[PDB]
Amino acid sequence: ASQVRQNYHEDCEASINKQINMELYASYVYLSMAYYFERDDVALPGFAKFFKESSDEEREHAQTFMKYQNKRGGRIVLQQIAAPSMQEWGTGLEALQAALDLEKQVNQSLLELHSTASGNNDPHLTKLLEREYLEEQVDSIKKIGDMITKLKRAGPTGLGEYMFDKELN
Amino acid sequence: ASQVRQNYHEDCEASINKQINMELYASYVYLSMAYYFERDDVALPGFAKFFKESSDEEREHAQTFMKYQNKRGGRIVLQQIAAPSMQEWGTGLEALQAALDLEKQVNQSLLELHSTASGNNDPHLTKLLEREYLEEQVDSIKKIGDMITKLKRAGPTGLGEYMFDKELN
Amino acid sequence: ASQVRQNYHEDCEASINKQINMELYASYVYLSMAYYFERDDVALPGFAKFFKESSDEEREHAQTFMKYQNKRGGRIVLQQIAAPSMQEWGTGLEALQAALDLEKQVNQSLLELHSTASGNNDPHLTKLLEREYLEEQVDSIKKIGDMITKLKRAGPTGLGEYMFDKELN
Amino acid sequence: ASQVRQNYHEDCEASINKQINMELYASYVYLSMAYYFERDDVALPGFAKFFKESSDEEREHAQTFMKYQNKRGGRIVLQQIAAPSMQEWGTGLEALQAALDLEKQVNQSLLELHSTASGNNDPHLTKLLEREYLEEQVDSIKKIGDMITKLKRAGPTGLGEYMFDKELN
Ligand SMILES: [Fe+3]
Ligand SMILES: [Fe+3]
Ligand SMILES: [Fe+3]
Ligand SMILES: [Fe+3]
Repeated sequence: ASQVRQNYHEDCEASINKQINMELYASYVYLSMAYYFERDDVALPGFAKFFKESSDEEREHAQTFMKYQNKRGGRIVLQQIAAPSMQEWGTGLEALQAALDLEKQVNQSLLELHSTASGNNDPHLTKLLEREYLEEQVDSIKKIGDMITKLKRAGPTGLGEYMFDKELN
Repeated sequence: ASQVRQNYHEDCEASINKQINMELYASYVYLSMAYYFERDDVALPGFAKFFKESSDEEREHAQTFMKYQNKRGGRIVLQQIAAPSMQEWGTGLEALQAALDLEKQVNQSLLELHSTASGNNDPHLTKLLEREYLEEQVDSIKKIGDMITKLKRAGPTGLGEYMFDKELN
Repeated sequence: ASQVRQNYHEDCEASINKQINMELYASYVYLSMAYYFERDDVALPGFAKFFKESSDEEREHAQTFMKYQNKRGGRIVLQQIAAPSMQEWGTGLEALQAALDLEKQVNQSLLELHSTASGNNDPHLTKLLEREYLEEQVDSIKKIGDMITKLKRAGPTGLGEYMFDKELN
Repeated sequence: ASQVRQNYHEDCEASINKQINMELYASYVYLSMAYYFERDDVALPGFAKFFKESSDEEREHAQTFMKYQNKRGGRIVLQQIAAPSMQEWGTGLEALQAALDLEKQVNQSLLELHSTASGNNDPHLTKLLEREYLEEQVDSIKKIGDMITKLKRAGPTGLGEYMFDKELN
């Protein structure tokens, strides 16, 4: 075992590896969305910028978990990163609806990992999740839900989607 | 009585205590509205900000009356602040209509207070009302009237509401 | 349910509405004290400034709970804010003893809310309480206890009260 | 009549000349106190500075009434300024009690002048009194009442008087 390992359960080590892959998959989804919105027949640069930033942050989130794995003396095991569920994301509202679902899928995973850490009496790990993940996840879900409501108000299609796009830019 | 009290009628003292409560009530109503417009299914950030600011101003007007009561040798007697009439305020137009009616209700009470002070020959209090309250009240009522007209022109629902809310940001 | 709600128990939602009202009530108690100490026959501006700041802090804490209700998809329910039963606060020491009792009362309710959140496996809400509420509450209680001891040493009536008040300003 | 006189009643003109003399008399009373508190066997420099400033303020108020007489086309009639009957002012508290009595005496006369102006339908003169005289007068009376209460708390003789004086400097 690692010279640094102390009070680090192998179930928590395994779940951290699962989370690393999930964060990376989410980064891939938002990368796909970002360049979809730069197609010459889509051309929503506000949405595109929103999802590039989203993609960048998910990748930083994955790296924080990799760095965390090493800090506790666990071993990073990287798996294939699945292809995004879609190539083409449709309207702005549909991409936001997919992003809301993905964020809540990641949040449930984060909450399950917290329950695993709690049951294994790992307060260093529960503190990591509460500090660096569960807070941003809740604010992220709130922000996308707000944006869906505003987009439905503005449009959601036609002139409204055009005017809404200018606010994410 | 007070070592300071001079030409201060007990009817004026009591009406000041009523006005303190009314200002605090108005502040509470506007706080309710402000966080209503931050609901994920409402998401009107300009309306939210407008009513937050209105709430703060009302609490400041209440505090000016409390300071005033002490200046004149009267005794502040605080009363229960009633729950806001609504928990949910509907559209941005419906909230503005509620606000206009509230602003005209407060204005009527302030004018009755001015009548009471004038009838008790208290020019220090009539001056207070004219400088610190009556002016802002008329400006506030004209502003909300302007807003109701603009929002009816833009919308008042859908894209016009989305666009008008940007102007309160 | 709210499009954003996830892992948010109805008991925690109800408890947060309860807590908003108690922070607003505390705000009102400190507002009462603040202007009591500006009476011409009391004239303790340091105490007045201390309790004014306490009033603002409690109102900010109430609003953070309202923001929190909205973040999680709960619905804010605002209720009447009762007036303090005894607004004749007495000496600075008696007001400080009342403040300490109130701070501990709020602290007990916050711990009960922590226990409800914990029992419902809500680490997002326990994180909020530890960071935004329980830390300040222990610091507040310690600060007021210090003040009570310092004022009993100085005074707590006459010249000692006069001098202690000046170190509060 | 004066080429500028318009809507200026002779009773208001006479009352303003009366008021100039009373502000000048008040100035003289505070000048007496100011140098009384610089006696080597009194030695209260904070009180001395307070009453010196009060003396200057009263003289400025007298001169604003003289300017006002000229603005309206009335004719300034200056009369003898009586000396204070008792220039042995006693403790700081006794001087403060004398100041409060004087401030209220001046306030009553100003309200009588407001009533004369109002009865003669002179809104220019009621505007002058509310803005330039009645506001400062209530603020002065409140400030002195506060001071009396603070000095009674601190002292009002011995070390408390010594310390209160230093907070006045
Ligand atoms: Fe994440
Ligand atoms: Fe107001
Ligand atoms: Fe609090
Ligand atoms: Fe004067």
